[PDB]
Amino acid sequence: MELGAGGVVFNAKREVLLLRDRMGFWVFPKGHPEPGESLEEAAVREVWEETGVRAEVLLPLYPTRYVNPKGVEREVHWFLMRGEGAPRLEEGMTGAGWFSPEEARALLAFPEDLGLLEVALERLPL
Ligand SMILES: Nc1ncnc2c1ncn2[C@@H]1O[C@H](COP(=O)(O)OP(=O)(O)OP(=O)(O)OP(=O)(O)OP(=O)(O)O)[C@@H](O)[C@H]1O
Repeated sequence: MELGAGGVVFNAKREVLLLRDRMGFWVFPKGHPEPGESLEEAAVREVWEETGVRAEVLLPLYPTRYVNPKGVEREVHWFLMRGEGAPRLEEGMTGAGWFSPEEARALLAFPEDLGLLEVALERLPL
């Protein structure tokens, strides 16, 4: 099992930050933690690296699990964050943007991420 760390980032308009990967799936930004990094610290870094968005962690969510196309099981730990700014795609990505919850529900590729979105919304401060 390979650990991952990422963020469910919202802006002041309560829109969520989504990214479209190389396989064309809309998901949340996440990546591998470096040795010595807390998962929260790694999530903030991955968000910045993959979307060019500076975010601040509000509170922890919960981990999701799945097996990627290469047969590797992943356990990604998520954090609710707040951020602003236009996104920037890093090499590999096929899309990125801010989305209303309604739009996200219609774009997110996986069930694990839909539930994550709803819980994040329940805990997002007004
Ligand atoms: N809930 C889910 N259910 C079923 N399949 C899911 C899924 N989520 C993603 N996939 C499927 O796995 C792929 C991403 O691989 P990943 O294992 O999450 O890993 P990644 O290989 O892109 O690796 P990261 O941890 O994101 O990589 P880094 O950001 O650290 O970049 P690096 O490897 O260059 O350091 C998606 O393209 C989709 O097909």
